[PDB]
Amino acid sequence: QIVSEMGAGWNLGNQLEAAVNGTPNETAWGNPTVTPELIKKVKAAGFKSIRIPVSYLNNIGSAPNYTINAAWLNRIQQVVDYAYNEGLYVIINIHGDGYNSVQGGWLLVNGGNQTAIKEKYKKVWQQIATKFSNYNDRLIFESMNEVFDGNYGNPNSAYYTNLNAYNQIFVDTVRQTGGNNNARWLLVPGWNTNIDYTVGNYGFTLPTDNYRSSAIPSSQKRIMISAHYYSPWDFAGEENGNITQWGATSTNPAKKSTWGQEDYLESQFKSMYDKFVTQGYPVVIGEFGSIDKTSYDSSNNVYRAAYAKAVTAKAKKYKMVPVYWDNGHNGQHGFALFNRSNNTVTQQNIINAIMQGMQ
Ligand SMILES: OC[C@H]1O[C@@H](O[C@H]2[C@@H](OC[C@H]3O[C@@H](O[C@H]4[C@H](O)[C@@H](O)[C@H](O)O[C@@H]4CO)[C@H](O)[C@@H](O)[C@@H]3O[C@@H]3O[C@H](CO[C@H]4OC[C@@H](O)[C@H](O)[C@H]4O)[C@@H](O[C@@H]4O[C@H](CO)[C@@H](O)[C@H](O)[C@H]4O)[C@H](O)[C@H]3O)OC[C@@H](O)[C@@H]2O)[C@H](O)[C@@H](O)[C@H]1O
Repeated sequence: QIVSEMGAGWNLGNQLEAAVNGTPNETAWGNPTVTPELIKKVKAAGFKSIRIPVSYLNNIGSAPNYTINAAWLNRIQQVVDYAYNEGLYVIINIHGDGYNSVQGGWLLVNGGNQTAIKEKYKKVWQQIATKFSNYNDRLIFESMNEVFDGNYGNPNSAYYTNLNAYNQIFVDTVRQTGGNNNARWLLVPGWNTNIDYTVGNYGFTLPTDNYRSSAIPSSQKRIMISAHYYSPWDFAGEENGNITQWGATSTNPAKKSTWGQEDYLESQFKSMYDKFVTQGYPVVIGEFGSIDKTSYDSSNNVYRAAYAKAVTAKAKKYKMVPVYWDNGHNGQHGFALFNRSNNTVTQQNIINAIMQGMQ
């Protein structure tokens, strides 16, 4: 399967998506410039795929051409090479651009100018796809990252239609730049990469792949579905010491998460299997992880490893690819498993839990 070959994934987080004042800058969010030795270390840890968040933002020139700074494409291509030349699977996306909350963000489903958004998106993907056209199947394009209106409840149907439109433009645009783009795996999310809003009857539609092999048609899918998983937020993302433990081995009610335990995890990943995996769409859990709370509770890393084990093992069970969110921050509320400055492992137990989960 594509899924077994991809094994477990690691995110090169807070690098090529990092941006200040709208301008992408891989050193702007506390990490050093990426070097090939980092990617060699991650591979050595057991990871077989790397996900590479990339932001474009002000590196995109004006209309009507929306030309991407040559030096930026050349940088992205160097970083992708670090992974690709190591025999890994590599995912590149459009990351910061899709966020209302990121300065310079423009790929907004709540935008009034959709015809303008879609034209910029098409032209941007055209250039990225042209740049990467000779790379093989180990290079995956991910259409966008977490795309929504900034609101956490029920998705607006008209807005979901916009998101669906971007997925479709992405697919057809990439296919039309031709081999190896005509054949390569393309990864697409639903609403806010949220499982419930992606599997439920909220508006998600699968993109057609009509421009692929148009003269010798179809019909085997070269599309994957994205979702991210950080539930329960109280344990995995809330930046305070209220909730520091998780799962069946925790027996401390004052500190244990109040939802999203093992039962919930099962039913969530079960729904992605039922809706997509069984239909021939691989599924990539493109981000998962829990923030460092050892500054509040000296037992927290036990539960960070337990959480990562459970998440990885459940994905393995349902034939989806688990990809760890590492933002390089070793510290309070950090996600890092490596020190990128000294190229050393900082969370061996969590890496161990991932590899155990992948068995
Ligand atoms: O214009 C950018 C804009 O971003 C706004 O927030 C949006 C932005 O969040 C960035 C964060 O992403 C997290 O990963 C997420 C991932 O992208 C998603 O795909 C995933 O699904 O969710 C993930 C989890 O949330 C990532 O983990 C965060 O780390 C990142 O936050 C940024 O962190 C950096 C680095 O800070 C840390 O390391 C260095 C330490 O010094 C620091 O104390 C640590 O916390 C921040 O960079 C720092 O910026 C400060 C102040 O500006 C500078 O002084 C300093 O030089 C620099 O290191 C950065 O500010 C912070 O945002 O994208 C995702 C979207 O959800 C968010 O809404 C912010 O609200 C804006 O202020 C602005 O930064």
